Amino acid sequence: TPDAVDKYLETPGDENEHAHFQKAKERLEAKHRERMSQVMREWEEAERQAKNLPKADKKAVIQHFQEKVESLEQEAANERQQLVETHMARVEAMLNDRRRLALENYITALQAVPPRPRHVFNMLKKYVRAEQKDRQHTLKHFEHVRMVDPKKAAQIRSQVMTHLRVIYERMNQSLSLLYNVPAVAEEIQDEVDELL
Amino acid sequence: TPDAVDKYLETPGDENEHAHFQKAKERLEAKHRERMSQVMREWEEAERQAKNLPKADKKAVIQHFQEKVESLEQEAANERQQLVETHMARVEAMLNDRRRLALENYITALQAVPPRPRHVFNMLKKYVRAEQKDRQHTLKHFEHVRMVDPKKAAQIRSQVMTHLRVIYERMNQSLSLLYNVPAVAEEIQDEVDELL
Repeated sequence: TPDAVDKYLETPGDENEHAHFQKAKERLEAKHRERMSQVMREWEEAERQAKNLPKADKKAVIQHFQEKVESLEQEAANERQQLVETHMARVEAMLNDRRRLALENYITALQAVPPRPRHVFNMLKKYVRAEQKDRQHTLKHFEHVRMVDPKKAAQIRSQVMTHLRVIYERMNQSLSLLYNVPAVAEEIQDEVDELL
Repeated sequence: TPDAVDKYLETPGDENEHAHFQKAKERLEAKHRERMSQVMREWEEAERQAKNLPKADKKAVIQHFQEKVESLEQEAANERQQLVETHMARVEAMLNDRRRLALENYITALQAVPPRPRHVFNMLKKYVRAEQKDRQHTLKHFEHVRMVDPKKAAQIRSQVMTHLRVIYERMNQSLSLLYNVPAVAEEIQDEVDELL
């Protein structure tokens, strides 16, 4: 019952996550090797048997396993891609809260009446950092559309490239925040471009 | 000059192989991360700059990097698939010699005038084993057509599924060899089916 994928998909948010993901891929792959060998041994028994038969039957037999194999190897390719895509999403969620928490701070510092320039930066590097870690991870996801099957792969790529463009704009929007507090801007500026 | 892929492709047959392959994937991936970050940092500088410009320019800029990224991530996906496919071939070569050497023996034993049944099996398990290890590895290759891009992926699958069918027939042909020496067949038979 609790299938490798079923389990993973049912125990989310996890703090240990990465473990689940590896335990997941490692456990699914194992089982796969099982069924795969079960079908391959099976295929032989079928050949040796039907051997003293017509080309029509021998051949037809081969067209059975050839197809049962293509059938499982596919479902298998999908279960994996199921794991990756879920995981990939759960990390995104994490990285996103981090992006959020750093910004709620950068805004916190930005608003202090005696705008301690030194602080703005402190809280901003943490924002720009997270944003960057997200930038990076979104890319990792893009590249993980390797098994590219339907147009789902092209659809995802578009969803990835799309969020990738947001990440940027939303940071530049966050950076435009300095203009409203035209002061800390100078003490921070030249330093800002350095991080960039 | 000696590109990660260039090097790998130029130092074959290797006995250490696996090392080359890992050193290869590890070194290509590293460099990739480099160019990728170079383009991502670059993209920002371009945004912050062109920011105080029209939607036409800002947007167009984004259409530059969006495309330069898709451009590199692809070439990158191809260089990798280049490594895998080469490696995958070189292993096949290896496993194939093993398939050969075991058969030259199984035939050697099969031909001894005083057909020592006990030996035929000894040399045959080694054949059927190799053949099986090949069976397995061909499958690993099939599943490694994950990045599926053009119809190259479908073309390869067909080449894989094709060799997969040969592996079988050629073993059953090798097994049919027992019939010509109708003797060792009985002492070996029931035992034969057990390995199967």
